Amino acid sequence: MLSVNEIAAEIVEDMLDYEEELRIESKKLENGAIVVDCGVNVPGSYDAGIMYTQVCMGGLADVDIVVDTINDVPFAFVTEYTDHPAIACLGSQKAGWQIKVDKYFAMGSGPARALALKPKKTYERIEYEDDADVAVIALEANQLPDEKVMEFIAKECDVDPENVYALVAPTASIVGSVQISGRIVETAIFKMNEIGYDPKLIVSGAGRCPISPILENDLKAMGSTNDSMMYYGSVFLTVKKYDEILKNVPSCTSRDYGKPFYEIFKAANYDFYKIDPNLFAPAQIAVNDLETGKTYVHGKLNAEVLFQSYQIVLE
Amino acid sequence: MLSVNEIAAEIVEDMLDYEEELRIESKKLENGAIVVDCGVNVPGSYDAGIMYTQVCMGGLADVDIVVDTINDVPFAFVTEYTDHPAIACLGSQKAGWQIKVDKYFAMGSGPARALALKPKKTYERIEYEDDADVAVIALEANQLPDEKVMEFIAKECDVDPENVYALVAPTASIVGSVQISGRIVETAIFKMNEIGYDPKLIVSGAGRCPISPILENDLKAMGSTNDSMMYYGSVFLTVKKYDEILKNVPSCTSRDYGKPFYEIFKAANYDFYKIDPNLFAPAQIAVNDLETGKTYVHGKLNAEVLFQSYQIVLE
Amino acid sequence: MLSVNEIAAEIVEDMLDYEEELRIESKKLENGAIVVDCGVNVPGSYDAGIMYTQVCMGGLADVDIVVDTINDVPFAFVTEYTDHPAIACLGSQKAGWQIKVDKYFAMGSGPARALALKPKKTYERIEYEDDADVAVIALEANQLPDEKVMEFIAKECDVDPENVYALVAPTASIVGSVQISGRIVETAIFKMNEIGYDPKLIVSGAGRCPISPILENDLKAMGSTNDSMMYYGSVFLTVKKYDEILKNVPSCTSRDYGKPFYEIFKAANYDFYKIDPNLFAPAQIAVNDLETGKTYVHGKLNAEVLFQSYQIVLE
Ligand SMILES: C[C@@H]1Nc2[nH]c(N)nc(=O)c2N[C@H]1[C@@H](C)Nc1ccc(C[C@H](O)[C@@H](O)[C@H](O)CO[C@H]2O[C@H](COP(=O)(O)O[C@H](CCC(=O)O)C(=O)O)[C@@H](O)[C@H]2O)cc1
Ligand SMILES: C[C@@H]1Nc2[nH]c(N)nc(=O)c2N[C@H]1[C@@H](C)Nc1ccc(C[C@H](O)[C@@H](O)[C@H](O)CO[C@H]2O[C@H](COP(=O)(O)O[C@H](CCC(=O)O)C(=O)O)[C@@H](O)[C@H]2O)cc1
Repeated sequence: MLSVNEIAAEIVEDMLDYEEELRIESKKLENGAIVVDCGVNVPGSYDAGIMYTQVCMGGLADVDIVVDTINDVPFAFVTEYTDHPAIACLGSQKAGWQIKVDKYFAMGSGPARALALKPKKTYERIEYEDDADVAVIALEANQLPDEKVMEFIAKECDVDPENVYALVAPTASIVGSVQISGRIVETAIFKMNEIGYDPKLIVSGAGRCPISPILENDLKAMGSTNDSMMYYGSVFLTVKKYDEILKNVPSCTSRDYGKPFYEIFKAANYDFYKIDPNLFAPAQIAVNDLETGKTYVHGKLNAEVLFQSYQIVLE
Repeated sequence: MLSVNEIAAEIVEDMLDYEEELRIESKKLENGAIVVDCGVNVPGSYDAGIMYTQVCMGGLADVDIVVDTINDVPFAFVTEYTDHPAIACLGSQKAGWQIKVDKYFAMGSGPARALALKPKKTYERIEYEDDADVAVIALEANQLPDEKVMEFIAKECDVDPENVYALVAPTASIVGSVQISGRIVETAIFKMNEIGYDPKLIVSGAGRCPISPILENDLKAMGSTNDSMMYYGSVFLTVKKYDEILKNVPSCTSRDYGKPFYEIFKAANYDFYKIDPNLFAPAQIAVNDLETGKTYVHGKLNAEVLFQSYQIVLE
Repeated sequence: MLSVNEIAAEIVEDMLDYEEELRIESKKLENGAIVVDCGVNVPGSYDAGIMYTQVCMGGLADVDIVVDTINDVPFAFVTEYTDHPAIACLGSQKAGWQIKVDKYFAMGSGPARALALKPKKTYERIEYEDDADVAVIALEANQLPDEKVMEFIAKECDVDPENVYALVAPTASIVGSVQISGRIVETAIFKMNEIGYDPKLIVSGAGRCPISPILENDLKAMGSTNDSMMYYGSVFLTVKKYDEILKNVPSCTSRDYGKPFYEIFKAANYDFYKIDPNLFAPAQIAVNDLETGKTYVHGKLNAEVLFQSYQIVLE
């Protein structure tokens, strides 16, 4: 068996060996839980962003950054791949655990989900559950979780708080930008599942996505980070059997294509968990079908919308 | 001295530490030989493909995967380089050992060739031989080798069977697609040697090549994997002295240019070793001549033919 | 505290474990100093170039090579990023120490500058000084430093010579080409400081730059390696507060821009003091302003001048 929590805990302990270089900071709370600030009160870094993404994907993906251009404008890009897409993406990376503890709110991602079974239906669908005595969660939030929050997470994962780790970064941070663009393969897998395609049929995925510039606050960053995938994210996927419904994966087949993600988020009263899950999707995909040996291409890139979302100023 | 077998053996041992993550499976045979299934009865993975390629190149190259686009369609690409091109490519990676043991047929690549001297002329031409007590071979086949096959390989390499490792994957597999596009620098070195240019004059090489989708069977896969290099493989090479003959390196100088490699394989009765070796060539090269300081560019990319070979379906 | 000398010394010790693979050769002098030849009397390699660049950047950057195309012509590129740009680029990588010992001259880069404080004004500007018992210098030179040179460097750094390391390569070598293109982020940081922008405002940078072919002598190579950045180097930067003066970062805003650098240099009778210092600058930048959340784009790519500089011969 592969344990996404045990594998990710090893990555976190490596992060902790390089705190200063990565521009992150950890603290152990009164109950023993370790909270790793990756961008709330510290800058974080590109490498912290890569490692945060690797942790979100349960250690079952390769994630790197390459610098390239869009209409000659330079950007950093995530390039990533996985041969465990259901587990890495739906069983771990998906932000499927809404954290609310009194006034503390966070979007919860990562391996801890596979112990707490959040949401239960995902684990039924992908036929995975972790078995571990350590839990690693990734929280997207503008505040660090305290003892009571970590005690709750530990309890839900059936682990002692002394064996829980949380990575934390806000949407508007370099770790935020990198880890969200690092969901490019996940966007495809998630949309495929939403339209009814069995994620257990997905063999592998590889993706590329520009990393958003950091906008002025977390609400605006929610828009630009998501627009990276929705308007400029590319995925090559391999599946056991093709289904014609897969033409509906790309974002250009959605009723809301052309709207900046910020507008979608605003219409959901700035509540991520109130957004229709059907609205998450990659810009373009190529699907290699093992059964027929064909590769079906769907979608398109849209630099014009991306540059608007990125608040680009040309001369 | 650089020992391609000792260096590659370390990579194989690393693979053995991550079998479930890599989606590979090893077995120790009754005679002690280690057979690592990288795609016959297991899926393998992109990372197993990278490591298989590294092994084929004797541990003397860098191999990685980056996701990028061709006419906006996403593909995974190999990006690779080496500063030991004659040894890594001709002395090791080249599939120069046709394995026939009774009914068992396989294409043999990798460091073990530098112990068995297969073919002998190659080692005379590159002035290299390994001296090791371990042998590592990479077999392209749709069946795993048994004790008798491994015993034969051991005997030919003058090592004990307990000191032989085999990596094995069929042409139609992700390891197959990665490792074959991972031959992009080798294709150039191989063609240069075929046209009479001394490979000892080659200082280094760097290459890029898309990774083929997996087609519906090994016969079709032989075509699409090879067409990756012939129609869309690019190599930057450095040489000590230029020769005008190098204008004939690219595939577009062949009379058979434009033919799908599948048709070439079919014409060879689906026997790789019956293919005219003059057909192996990269699409495009740049050759930096150290003597004059000039860089000569030859060849062209051909996305149109590539997409036909890849069985792309556009909307 | 991050010690650029201690971090870089670890990278050099790694190089020393792989000399034959990297095609480098070290010598331990009578006084214990270690001189690592990376391209004077040895070929060096792409990987030795990467490691030389990492050392120049004090171990505080990520540096890799990817193969890609310019107008379809294949080149190797450096892709790199850092979240310590002031220290890594100005405090370490910049070739800011002229080493003159009798008739020996070399331009010195790398971590040892942060012990010797060369030039002092830089360390005052970036508010960094290293405190280490080891010193690591990188010399761009066509001659290896002897005992007297190394003794001098050691004394300037207040370290014993048994704890000094020098990496050395000439301009016309693969390590020269890689390490110079590996200055792409640095040339932005340096130009920014030279036009009055406080480098303490710079959060991070990410850059891409083609690696020059090796030209026929060091003088030609000085031109083509510089032109890689000036005519084809791209940088994505993040800053705390953008200033409009950053429009003057790109090389195309210099009065001397337009011809390959070798032409500019020969016209100036080989005198650096007669060339606009503002020419030494990246081709194009995108600057993410954390104040406004906008990203400002300046400059342009110039493949036509690059291909002249690179002595490209098309059919
Ligand atoms: C790229 C996105 N954007 C983004 N932006 C920022 N700033 N930060 C982030 O972390 C992300 N993450 C990304 C998204 C994709 N992550 C995410 C978003 C919202 C959620 C919301 C919910 O709370 C969540 O728990 C899920 O949507 C629930 O998921 C379910 O969807 C399915 C529900 O329907 P169903 O299963 O009943 O339908 C049939 C049922 C029939 C049967 O099989 O029995 C089926 O699927 O088979 C089910 O399979 C299960 O997997 C979850 C994850
Ligand atoms: C990119 C290429 N394509 C590619 N594709 C795939 N899917 N996997 C791979 O590993 C590679 N490697 C790459 C290449 C460049 N690597 C490679 C390619 C070709 C070779 C050898 C080639 O086959 C070539 O050099 C031939 O040996 C020359 O051909 C003659 O040499 C051979 C020697 O004669 P024989 O002893 O083989 O004669 C008989 C006669 C035939 C008969 O039996 O009917 C025999 O073998 O049985 C004979 O086969 C004859 O045809 C070696 C390595």
